[PDB]
Amino acid sequence: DTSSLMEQILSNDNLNRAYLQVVRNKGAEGVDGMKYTELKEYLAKNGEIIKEQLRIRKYKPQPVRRVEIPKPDGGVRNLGVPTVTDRFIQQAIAQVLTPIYEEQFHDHSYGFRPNRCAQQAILTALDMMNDGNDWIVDIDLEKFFDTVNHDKLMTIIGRTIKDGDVISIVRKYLVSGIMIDDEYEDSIVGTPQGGNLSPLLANIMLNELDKEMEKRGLNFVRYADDCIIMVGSEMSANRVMRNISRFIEEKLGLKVNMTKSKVDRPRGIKYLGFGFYYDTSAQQFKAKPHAK
Amino acid sequence: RMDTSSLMEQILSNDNLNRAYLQVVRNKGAEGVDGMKYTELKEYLAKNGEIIKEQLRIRKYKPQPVRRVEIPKPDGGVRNLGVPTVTDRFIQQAIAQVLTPIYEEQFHDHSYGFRPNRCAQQAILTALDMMNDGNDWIVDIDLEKFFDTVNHDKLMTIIGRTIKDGDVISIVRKYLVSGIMIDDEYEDSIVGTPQGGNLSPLLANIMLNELDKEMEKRGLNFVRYADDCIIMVGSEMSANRVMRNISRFIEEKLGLKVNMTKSKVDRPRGIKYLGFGFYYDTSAQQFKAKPHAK
Ligand SMILES: [K+]
Ligand SMILES: [K+]
Repeated sequence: DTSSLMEQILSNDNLNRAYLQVVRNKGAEGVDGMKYTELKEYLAKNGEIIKEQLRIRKYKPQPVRRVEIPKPDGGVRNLGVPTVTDRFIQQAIAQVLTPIYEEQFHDHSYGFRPNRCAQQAILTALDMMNDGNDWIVDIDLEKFFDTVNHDKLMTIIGRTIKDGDVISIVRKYLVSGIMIDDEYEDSIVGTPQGGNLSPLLANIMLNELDKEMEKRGLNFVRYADDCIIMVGSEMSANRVMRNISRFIEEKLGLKVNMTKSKVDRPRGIKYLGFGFYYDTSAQQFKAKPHAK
Repeated sequence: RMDTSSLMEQILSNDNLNRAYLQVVRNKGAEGVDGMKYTELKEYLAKNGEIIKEQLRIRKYKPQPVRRVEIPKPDGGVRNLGVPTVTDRFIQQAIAQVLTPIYEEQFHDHSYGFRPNRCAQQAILTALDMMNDGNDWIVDIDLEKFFDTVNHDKLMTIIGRTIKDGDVISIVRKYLVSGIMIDDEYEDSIVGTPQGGNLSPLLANIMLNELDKEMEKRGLNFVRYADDCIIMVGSEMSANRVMRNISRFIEEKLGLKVNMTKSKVDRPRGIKYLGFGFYYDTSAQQFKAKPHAK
């Protein structure tokens, strides 16, 4: 029964934990200019007003603040920073939804999940490669929150979450522009900015991909919207590339960049900041940070 | 549940030995001093497996010395490995398969090295949370290499508190003398199967678990990966106190060796740990980590 989750989200126990986490996470200000050091006093004054607005679906998230971060290669990393109030509410929601979805998620999904990290994905993939599955299908997706259809995503979420008050606020956060901090691509470890709820939502939809791959008996790892599939031959890899790309676009409504997607051997793959090499003493593929 | 006074027969069971064989073949690796390739182990065991089992039962099995192997590091320089023969990797794995589940239930949640489903990045994440809670004076004790310095009697005494099977104690001690060691390629940010590590890292964790318990008793915030520990403290004064107290415990109680010149108290930006450095992200107002220059 998921029809009455809002009061769990709004319980004093859950909100106190969310507050403490958000202040621990610090982070830049959102569009309202409020610093994380101001949240305590703000909630002392306005917390009951905010809870009331959420209960009646009259709370309006602020748009995320768009920040551009220079990349080492001359590109730009885009971040969407929620206000600290919205980080708090997002964290409160995620604390309740995370345990629900942890029961559904696949063991080879590693991104933005409790006690999981990029290095675990790498080690799982290496074990598959060293078992002979060293033709890699590297499907490149356009940014999840730039391309996902909100109606499709909310429909998937609603298969589990029956509480319409929670559905309503989650949709409003999609509209506000929440997104995935991709600094892990540069081998960075640490708290993502603006990531209390968006990565979970992406994992809910991409769990459908995990289930399709599992139905096909495929060897894969996934970290948010970045998946690699380990296959035993070039011919099979090309078939997998075609079949899974079609599934992603047709069933999930996401966009595959076919130019950036490729079939290659491990030495050609860059994944989660790592490259791969064959250790000729161990007789094993291994991984290490790729040049940036 | 197994009986810790009667573990040798569990180690030597068909099921355990088949699993150990499978894992050693999956791990591949270089040959030891006998020149035996991992693909030759099965035929060797078809002929000699029952002989080896019987030798182990009477404490007459003789481990071969590890082979010293020098290989390139990806970024320059050389890494030195001590490679057991594939037979010894097999027996080591068979022992470890029985000891690991016992010790996994004793170990501390902030120990991350050479343990199932754990990795260096988890240690980094835990440390970053401690740093960002204000514990940004880092006690960085540098230990000389564990297997170059550990006192065998002290180690076997600790093991024997749990493992009451004298035949297991006997073979573990012989593997110490054979030169088993810890592949340190994680220091270069490498992820993948270590060489020569089926038993040695577990033994190091058994001893260093004594340190973890002491640090936990003292309420300290730490992470540890094999013999590489950092401790996160709230002030320089407290860090100097922790440095003094914990270094003394390591040397006096565990008999390990601190390197005076390389142990220090520093802030995160001066720490290199498991291939990572630490930095202050000005936008996030937080410490984060990324691979340090190699
Ligand atoms: K990919
Ligand atoms: K250290």
